[PDB]
Amino acid sequence: MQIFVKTLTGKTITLEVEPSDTIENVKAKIQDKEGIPPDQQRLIFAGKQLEDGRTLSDYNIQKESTLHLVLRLRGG
Amino acid sequence: MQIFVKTLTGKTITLEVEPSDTIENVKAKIQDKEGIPPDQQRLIFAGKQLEDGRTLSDYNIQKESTLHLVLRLRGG
Ligand SMILES: [Mg+2]
Repeated sequence: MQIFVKTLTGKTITLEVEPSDTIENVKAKIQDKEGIPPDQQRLIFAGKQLEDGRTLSDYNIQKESTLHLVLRLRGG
Repeated sequence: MQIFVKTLTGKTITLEVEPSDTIENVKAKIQDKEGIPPDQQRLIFAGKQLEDGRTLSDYNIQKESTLHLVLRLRGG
């Protein structure tokens, strides 16, 4: 299924995922498409900062959902 | 000046800081007192995930302010 990722500059990424993908898998796919290290990615959805070991289905991320991606150089 | 840090278990940390301290300095002080690596710390205040290179004064963190600390193993 297709999901989207929006960035702070207004850009949209499209990803091919499954509900059983983990957030780790999703960040890895963003690295595959756009070269961003997973450790620099914060994915945010429905008011929650997403955890790498949980799945898309855990967060009710569905076909056509849009995640918010914020990049970071250090933790915070 | 004195600020406080609240955790998800309900515990309170007390820190001695200055408005010109960076968030990096604050996380380093939490490591000094409690041994938590800065890379595992997320400090959250007034609806903002705080950035390591900004100062307490940038976020209007004041005497008696309480930050929210959420620990993470991987970026998320
Ligand atoms: Mg130290």
